[PDB]
This record gives sequence, C-alpha cells and structure tokens, in this order.
Amino acid sequence: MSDNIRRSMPLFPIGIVMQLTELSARQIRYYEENGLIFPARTEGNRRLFSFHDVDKLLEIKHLIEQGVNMAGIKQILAKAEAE
Amino acid sequence: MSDNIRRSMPLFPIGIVMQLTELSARQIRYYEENGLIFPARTEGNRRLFSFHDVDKLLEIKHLIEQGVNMAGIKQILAKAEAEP
DNA sequence: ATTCTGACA
DNA sequence: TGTCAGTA
Repeated sequence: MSDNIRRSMPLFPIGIVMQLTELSARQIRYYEENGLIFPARTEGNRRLFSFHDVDKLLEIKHLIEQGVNMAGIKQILAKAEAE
Repeated sequence: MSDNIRRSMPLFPIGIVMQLTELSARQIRYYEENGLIFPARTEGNRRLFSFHDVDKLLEIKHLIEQGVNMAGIKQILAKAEAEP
C-alpha cells in the first residue's frame, strides 16, 4: 500500500517528536535501542522519525502512564505488528 | 458446541491447578486480585477452576515469565478478548 | 489433609 | 512473592 510507505517515510526531527510525545530525548533513544522504533538518519546524522514511529512513541507514553513496564511495551507493540 | 459448557465447568481446586500450571497458590490468587481470572466458588468459598480458567492461567504464566507486569497483562488480555 | 484471608523479624 | 497464622 502507498499508505504504509507514507506512514514509513522518515521526516520528523527529534525536536517536535519530544514536544508531542512528551518523552525525553534519552527515553526516545532508549526505545530505539530496544527495537521499538527505527528512525533513519540525515546527512548531519540527526535522527528522522516516521509517522509509525511517532504513533508508536505516543502509544509508549500512554502505556507508561498506565503503569506498563518495558516487558509489557514490547509484547504489546509486537502483537500490534502481528495484527 | 457442547464443549464450552464443559470448559466453563468448575472441576478442580487450587491445589490441582498448581500442578497443571506450575503456578503457586499466591500467584494464582494474586492474578485473581487483579481481575485476570474469575474462578467459581463453592459453599465453603473454595475456588473451583474450570478448563477455561486453567487456559487463561497458562497465558498469564507465559507473559509473567516474559517479564510483563500486571498492568501489561491487563492491557494485553483486554484486547485479546475483544478482537476474536 | 486442603484452602482461605490477611499481613510482614 | 514467600510464608506463617488461625480458621473453616
């Protein structure tokens, strides 16, 4: 689908992503290091997130607020990719 | 489908369940405190688990071993029960 | 013997 | 969660 390719185009910088998700750059990096999201990189090596990335990050923020731990986050996001 | 009635049928007590799921009574009862399971009761308030409860209990064990906490499991089971 | 609820040297 | 307690 042209949709999935659109939802995957990397274009969002860490700056807005932090404002919207309310996550620290540190946390964002952490979820990336755990394979939860996959932000490509520019020429300046700056991170560029995709819509699916930001969408998942908003979900991570939400699960955190509900008390879900890292293990939970992983299971859920994984079972979402399998849906 | 006279199977569901048999699966939702109270047959074994906490002690047998422990043997079928390798879960302690503390754990088994604890998951109940979180609304994860709804075991039927007898006249003596003794829990009688059905086949459905044991299955739903094996699921919890899998996640529990995966490091998922109660909040995580509530979140997971909540969806796995509304989709199918 | 077996399970139950509450509680924490 | 373990576990000891005091029952039912």
